[PDB]
Amino acid sequence: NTKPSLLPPPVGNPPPVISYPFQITLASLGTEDAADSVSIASNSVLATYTALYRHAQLKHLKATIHPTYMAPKYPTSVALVWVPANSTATSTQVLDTYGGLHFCIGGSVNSVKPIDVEANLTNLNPIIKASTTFTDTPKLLYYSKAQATAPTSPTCYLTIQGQIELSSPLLQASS
Amino acid sequence: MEQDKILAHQASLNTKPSLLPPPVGNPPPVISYPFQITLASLGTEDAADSVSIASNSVLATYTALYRHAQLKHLKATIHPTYMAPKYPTSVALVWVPANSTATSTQVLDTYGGLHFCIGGSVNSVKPIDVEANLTNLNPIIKASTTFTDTPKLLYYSKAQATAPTSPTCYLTIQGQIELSSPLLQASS
Amino acid sequence: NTKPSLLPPPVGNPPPVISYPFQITLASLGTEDAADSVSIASNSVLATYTALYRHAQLKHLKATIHPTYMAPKYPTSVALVWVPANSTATSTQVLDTYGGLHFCIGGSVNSVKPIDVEANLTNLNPIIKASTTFTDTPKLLYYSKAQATAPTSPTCYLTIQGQIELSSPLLQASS
Amino acid sequence: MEQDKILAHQASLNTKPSLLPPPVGNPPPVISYPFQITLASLGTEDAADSVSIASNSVLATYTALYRHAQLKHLKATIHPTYMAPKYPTSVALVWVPANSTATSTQVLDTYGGLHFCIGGSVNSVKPIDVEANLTNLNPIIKASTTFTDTPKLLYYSKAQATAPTSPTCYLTIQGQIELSSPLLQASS
RNA sequence: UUUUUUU
RNA sequence: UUUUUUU
RNA sequence: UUUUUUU
RNA sequence: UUUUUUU
Repeated sequence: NTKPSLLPPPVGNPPPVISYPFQITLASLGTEDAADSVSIASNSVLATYTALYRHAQLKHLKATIHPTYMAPKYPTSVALVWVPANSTATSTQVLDTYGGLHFCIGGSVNSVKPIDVEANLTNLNPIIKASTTFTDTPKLLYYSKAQATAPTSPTCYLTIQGQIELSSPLLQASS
Repeated sequence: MEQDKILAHQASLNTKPSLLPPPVGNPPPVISYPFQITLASLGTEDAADSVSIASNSVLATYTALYRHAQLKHLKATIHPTYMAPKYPTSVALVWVPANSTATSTQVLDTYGGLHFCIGGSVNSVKPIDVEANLTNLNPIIKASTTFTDTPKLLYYSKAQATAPTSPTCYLTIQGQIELSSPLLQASS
Repeated sequence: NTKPSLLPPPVGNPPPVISYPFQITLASLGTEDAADSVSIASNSVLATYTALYRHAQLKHLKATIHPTYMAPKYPTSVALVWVPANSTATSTQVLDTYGGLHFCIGGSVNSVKPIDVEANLTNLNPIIKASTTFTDTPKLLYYSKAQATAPTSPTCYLTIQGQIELSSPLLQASS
Repeated sequence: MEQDKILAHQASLNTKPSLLPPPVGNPPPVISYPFQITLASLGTEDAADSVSIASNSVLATYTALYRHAQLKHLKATIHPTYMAPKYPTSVALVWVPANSTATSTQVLDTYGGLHFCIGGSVNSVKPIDVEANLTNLNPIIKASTTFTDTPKLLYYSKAQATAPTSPTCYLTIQGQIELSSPLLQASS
């Protein structure tokens, strides 16, 4: 036979698309070691925006590290990398992953400027909501090592920001 | 005029998403099969349900032999019976994608939800058709890929307090389904 | 002087617009007399959709009366009219207002078909959210009289349905 | 093939919404006035506030004499002082329309929110400018009509536990405002 | 419906 | 820098 | 950065 | 009606 599945042809005008922006704080770092993996498509916050639609696609997406007033005196290490969600790499293997970055935040000259790390949406699947579920959407891995004698306030914040294109309203009730 | 941001670049490579390659090997033969299924006998007691077309037991007896199944046409129909004139019955229904969170008791709170009064002497006992829009809802109820937006019908019905013993109307769905790609099953 | 206020010229591309549909049940009628006035722009449900944007305009809007299984035996009167929100007319003066309609639902032949009453958006201000507040947005007035010996279940439902065009995201927090 | 709906028509008439008619009577003379206002002295204790430009007491002393006031340019600036090198201070800020529900403690959870580390030996004590985008935010802070989307600045600052007695930096806003249409006030 | 708005 | 003056 | 994807 | 056959 050989008839898996594609879509029927778009009937008329394609549905209108709107972009909604967002910025989310994933973590406050520097007071203790930290390591997590964040699957963007499963994020609680983004889900509230996509709940009303059938199609949601990331337009731009990036992670930013913002050093705070405690970074100068308490150098902190932050490593991170973007991988498709089906990758099995863990937060402790960032430097063993192609493209993995490790930064030294604070202590030395010029080391308090914020850092941007864009996610390459041509290397990661940007569709986080559609007629079917995808397995290769963006996942961010991050690892952080803090000073043994740590501060009581974070040395930096890790956020992600971007824009999602939303389209095709998903019928829901008003109640 | 320096900027206050450092840009770090994560090395890229040539890696892309993918689905199913093209047919170019002889597009499979497609057959169209008709059906009419009675979903419910209403009017003897209140009733409410949600019917996911892709999960329906009866329709599945036809699609079980194939790997691909796509609706060509689909509609719900309410057929008043000999008990409708004396026992007016309420029937409300709406068609939504299967991933909608709407429930059978919220038909009138959903865009497009309809509520009808079936029976009543003064009324009409003409049957009513409500077509499913297959350009909004995804018509592919069976494929290599699982889709989440296939047709789901929500319905609610309220019966007279002092109800009849035979139904006042029947709710059925009817259409034609395009089938292709035999799926090996046993014959025992 | 004589310099009240207009807007500065649209700089570049106009912002994208999306339409979101809705249907809301305003009332279950026929079990007792009822009378209310509904200011659309102040509606709780619609507010949840417009909360994320700066501009919201009604595209289509109508009221529908849906007779139920109790209408045949319990004729009910329903009167309604659409007026700008700054009108001081009350629900009991529908027939004393230009365009006011009064319907008899149930009891007689052909009287169980649902009824649509579209709101004229060229006679009412469709902008329910913008840079300033408007005073002439849609307001629906409705009145209903029930049988003295009323049923325990409603004889009809009053709903409103339409679509709102939303645009220009309003910056909000993710928290 | 009859439909199951009755359409009722509400009689219409010629009635439309309206605002302000055109100027054509001699467009009023507009003057541009410059300003620089210190909003806060930071670094001696934690601080957080929300400043609605249209409600600011100081800026209002200039706009009180006119009926129309529109920002031509506007920016916030952080100026490190002689105490910044030894007492690093955190300052976060973002510009939002006045009708935004975001609060000063949610700067980093708002699209565009910035957080800076001021001071620190290794650091730089160069002043920082953050321009307000007057094409996103409504620049008309005073008019015949009241607008809800004028510029609002949100800021948060965290100081060292063992803080200095003099501020580590000053936060100010600066720009030019176009004024027109004298508004009669008393001179006493 | 108590239909004369959308030039 | 708290850069929109020098047409 | 541990930069060779966007033809 | 539970209307998509008669090219």
